[PDB]
Amino acid sequence: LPDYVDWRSSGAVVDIKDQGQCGSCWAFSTIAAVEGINKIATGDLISLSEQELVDCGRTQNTRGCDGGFMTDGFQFIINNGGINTEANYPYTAEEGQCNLDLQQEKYVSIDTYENVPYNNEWALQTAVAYQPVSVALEAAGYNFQHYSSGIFTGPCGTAVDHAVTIVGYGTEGGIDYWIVKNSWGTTWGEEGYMRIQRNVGGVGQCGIAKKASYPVKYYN
Repeated sequence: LPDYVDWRSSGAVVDIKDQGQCGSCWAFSTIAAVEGINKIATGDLISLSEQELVDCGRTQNTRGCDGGFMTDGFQFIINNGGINTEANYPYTAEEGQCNLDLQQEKYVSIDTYENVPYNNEWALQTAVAYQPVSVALEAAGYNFQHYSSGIFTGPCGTAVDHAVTIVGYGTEGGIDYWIVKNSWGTTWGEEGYMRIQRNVGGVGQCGIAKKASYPVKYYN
């Protein structure tokens, strides 16, 4: 595999967003992954609708601002036959009624989605070498929350309480890292991103390798 991957450098990453006062992180992670594979397969970067997932992708497990699962995000897009744009169905950071007309406007679609084999950074690296990957990690700790620069090495737990998107990886000073796109806006971390330690084994740093998945498009 390549020694360095950065999906931002090839225009497969939309500018950093902010989920605000809403636990919709699962939706931002879904969308950032979908945005990435669309660019990769079609050559066009389109910013897509998190609100649509919040409002229209409710399941038994996925509940708008009260948390959810990227797998439910991908399923909704598959089942719906696509997703509308950010501009057409803008983000409000509150759970609203599903706008059926906007739900019927489909600008980007995916064919399927896949789970990365759990607790396998090598398999995660393989997936990331090909596209951005949706992951969940433990982001509630003081240090994760106040991260502003460098490579994050903890401390953190391993409960997957917050979804983000891996948009790359590399090495600096002999330390391997993942590049993580967060949805806490540009004032957190390295203008919204975090470099977090890679190749630590097991569940990955802050449990990053526990619940990884990515959307699939058959044709390039």
